[PDB]
Amino acid sequence: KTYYEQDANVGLLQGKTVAVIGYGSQGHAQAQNLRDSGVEVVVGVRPGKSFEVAKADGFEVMSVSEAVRTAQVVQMLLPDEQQAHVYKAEVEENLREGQMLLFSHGFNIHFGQINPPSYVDVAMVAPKSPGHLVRRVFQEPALVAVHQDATGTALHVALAYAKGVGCTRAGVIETTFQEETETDLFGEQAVLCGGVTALVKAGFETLTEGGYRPEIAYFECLHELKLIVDLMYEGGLTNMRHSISDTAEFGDYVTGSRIVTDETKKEMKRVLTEIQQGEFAKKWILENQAGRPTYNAMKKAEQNHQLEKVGEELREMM
Amino acid sequence: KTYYEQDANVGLLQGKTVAVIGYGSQGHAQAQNLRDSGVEVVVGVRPGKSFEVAKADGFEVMSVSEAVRTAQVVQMLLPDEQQAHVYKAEVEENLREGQMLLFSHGFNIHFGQINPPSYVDVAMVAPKSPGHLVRRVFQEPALVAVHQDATGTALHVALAYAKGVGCTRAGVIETTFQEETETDLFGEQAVLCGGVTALVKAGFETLTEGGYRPEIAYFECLHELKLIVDLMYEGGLTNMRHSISDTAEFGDYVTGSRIVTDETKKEMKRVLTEIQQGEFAKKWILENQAGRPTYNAMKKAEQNHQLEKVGEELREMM
Ligand SMILES: NC(=O)c1ccc[n+]([C@@H]2O[C@H](COP(=O)([O-])OP(=O)(O)OC[C@H]3O[C@@H](n4cnc5c(N)ncnc54)[C@H](OP(=O)(O)O)[C@@H]3O)[C@@H](O)[C@H]2O)c1
Ligand SMILES: NC(=O)c1ccc[n+]([C@@H]2O[C@H](COP(=O)([O-])OP(=O)(O)OC[C@H]3O[C@@H](n4cnc5c(N)ncnc54)[C@H](OP(=O)(O)O)[C@@H]3O)[C@@H](O)[C@H]2O)c1
Repeated sequence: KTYYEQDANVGLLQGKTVAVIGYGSQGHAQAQNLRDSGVEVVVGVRPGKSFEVAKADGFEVMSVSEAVRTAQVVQMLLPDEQQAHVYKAEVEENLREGQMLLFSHGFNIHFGQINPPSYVDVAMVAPKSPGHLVRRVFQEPALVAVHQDATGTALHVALAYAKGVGCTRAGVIETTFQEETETDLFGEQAVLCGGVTALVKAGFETLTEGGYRPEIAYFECLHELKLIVDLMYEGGLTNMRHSISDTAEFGDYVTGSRIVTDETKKEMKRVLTEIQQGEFAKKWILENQAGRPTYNAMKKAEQNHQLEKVGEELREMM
Repeated sequence: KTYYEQDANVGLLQGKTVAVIGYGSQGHAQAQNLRDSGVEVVVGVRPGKSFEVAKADGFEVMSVSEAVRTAQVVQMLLPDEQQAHVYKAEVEENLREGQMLLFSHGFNIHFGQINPPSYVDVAMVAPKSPGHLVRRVFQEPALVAVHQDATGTALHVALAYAKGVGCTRAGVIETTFQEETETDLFGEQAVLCGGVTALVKAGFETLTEGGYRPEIAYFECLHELKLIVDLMYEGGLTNMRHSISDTAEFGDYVTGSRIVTDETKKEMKRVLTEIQQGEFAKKWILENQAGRPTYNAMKKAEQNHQLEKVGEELREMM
């Protein structure tokens, strides 16, 4: 079930103020994506670089408290790990009846970090592409989930935000908060971000440990990957399989099963299971409560890897 | 050591005919990339779709025999597995003194499938991006290796082909036939093509087996990957790490090491070792001698996967 442009009409927002809370990777694009489509947008963000960048973007930047007080659609675009602190201290006491409490990721609702009152709609519009892309695509996809419907229009108000940001153009698939949260987390951990970077690093290190030039390993392990995945996007694995040599495609077939075994699949099911049982959520929540001793260290190590170091010069010249 | 535009001058090709043998993924782009840069190109290909597509591209399409006879630079752009059959039956007897025998992949020279005579230069220009990209980039990278220098200019004649195709613009890194062959094969088997498709499929199947909607699994496992890798290209892992949520980056750190273990690294070293010992080459060579009973079956299975099936509708609408 996919809602499209004919399923939505932003007219439900004519005269309705959308408070974009936060102004970062998603906050800046969606606020400017609503901007063109005649959506009256007010940005609620703490003072800082987001505050003045949204100001120079021509918006009405105010505090999170004042933004909730003067809006009917509160769109939560702070970091997932900051949303509960800001909510109870600045949003909750200012929520009124019929307001929409919107998210673009279901983490804080699904794992009980934000417990909204009963007189607001709780819905989600989760775009699949990062901000900058949502911005420029509109200037010329997403999931929708309705957690709590108090007005009877939360689905159609959320599709007016989908239409306002312009996701009904490409198309919006309906899901739930649980299903979006669980699969969004699993994808970036097991495949998109955790698996691929670990796979790129392992290949790179096998070549450098094999005596091969580090700059050569950078090309065939990381740099050629963009060209490999672009073809996958346009037409799946089949298209990418056809642009590459039969020598490459045959290597794919006989080597993929060696790299990703039945044991890798069993570990992915454990990753998924820990997501479903809130165990990852707990890990990330307590991680932030502890002052990120683990996130900061591992972030610095990943940036000190030779793949990232040798990657500097290589990208400069060309 | 990187040769650049100032290191090459196509003038060594003024009045020199470059015979592009084959007209496919690489043949069409390089022949048209040389075309604009005043390079006199003659295409030598068997009759068929490549023969008439090169004809409608305005070239002088002739047989492989006649192309070698009337050219001074023979560029071998047939499939790696067809080059030895075509060579001995159509190239070898027509090679003369001072001709350049060029490749864009070192497989057939490094694994002793083509044994060139002593009176020709043997060199390589291996572009890192597939054809279509080489074409349009020139209209507005590569490795260079010199296997046999008989004229004393094979390196500078090959950089005139690099300049003629336009790789000296971005830049060309010098390698050997062995090093290009070994790492090109290892990259596509362990990382780019074999590892990633196996990793995408394993994630997708974990979600579908987990009860999740197949269309939802397509987005977070395959479709979002292009947007993930694009960021990696522009600025390494660091850049991609920053566009994604801290919730995503923290998942990366704690999950990558679970998916790609010390055991995955040991298996990659076995993949590499089998490449270095000619064992993969033998496998692929005998595979083709047998009538591809293994390549065809596995190709059909990969195209019948649900990820590719569900991928159809999803890409259509948007
Ligand atoms: N591409 C994605 O990463 C992606 C995909 C879909 C949906 N989402 C979801 O969208 C939401 C945010 O995504 P994001 O990646 O856009 O977050 P972001 O890029 O980190 O933007 C962060 C914003 O939060 C503000 N902020 C941080 N702490 C604050 C506080 N204590 N009080 C007030 N404002 C504060 C920052 O202002 P300063 O500049 O002052 O810190 C900045 O404007 C998350 O729920 C995320 O899961 C993101
Ligand atoms: N992106 C890459 O795949 C890539 C990367 C760098 C370098 N290379 C290297 O470049 C070379 C070819 O790459 P490719 O991927 O361009 O090959 P390709 O796309 O398969 O092009 C195949 C060409 O070979 C011709 N051909 C096949 N069998 C023939 C025969 N028996 N006699 C004459 N012509 C024949 C085809 O003509 P029909 O249409 O008549 O079959 C077609 O023109 C290989 O050495 C490859 O490793 C490729």
